Amino acid sequence: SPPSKEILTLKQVQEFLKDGDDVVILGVFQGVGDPGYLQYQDAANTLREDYKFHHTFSTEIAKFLKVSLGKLVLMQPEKFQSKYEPRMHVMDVQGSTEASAIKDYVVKHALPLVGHRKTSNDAKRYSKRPLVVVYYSVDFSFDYRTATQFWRNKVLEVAKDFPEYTFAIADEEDYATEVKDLGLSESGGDVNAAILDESGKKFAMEPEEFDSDALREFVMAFKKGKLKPVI
Repeated sequence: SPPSKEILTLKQVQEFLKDGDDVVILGVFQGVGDPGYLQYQDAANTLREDYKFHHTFSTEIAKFLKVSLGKLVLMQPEKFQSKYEPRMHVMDVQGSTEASAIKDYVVKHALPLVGHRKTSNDAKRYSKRPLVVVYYSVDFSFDYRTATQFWRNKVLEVAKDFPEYTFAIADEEDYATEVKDLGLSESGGDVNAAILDESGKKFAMEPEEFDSDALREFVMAFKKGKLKPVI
């Protein structure tokens, strides 16, 4: 069946940005016979197990999104946006556009600078290494999202300086046994950090009052090969 699903209303797109937990991938095309749309559906079909795809032919939605027709638009939900990232990544797509280039752009741009690594998404989203993980109580509900973003903001400050590594926040309970195994379950701190490297080794951050500086030092020490792995 059709890999990409049609978006009928502006409210649908608003709900994705507000409620979503994953990259919003949107093909914006002139209509169902648009050669660019067909190339998009080819790309989407290939990636269908790993991402959800949407499309629209609405000039109303294109206007809202501030794009002309014939584009692939990737946006993150509000909870994953930041001062350092554009609200949209936009790629020109026409009949001549290779499906492999579409597929490449989606993979390239599907992760935010600091996303939420979950036991449900870590294989499909957080496979790239090195990966810097920041562990704490992650809760995007109305009552707890300010505090969650408080800490996410400290991570984003470091992440923007190390584009060569992937950074994510992770819930400490969700990853209880990963945290124990990192030797971090004892620590008296509400926030902890680890690095997973390309070889399969893991490095735990010396528990300290958590701030961007301390996180930046840990990543720098990692980069410089000054850390020893957990066993």
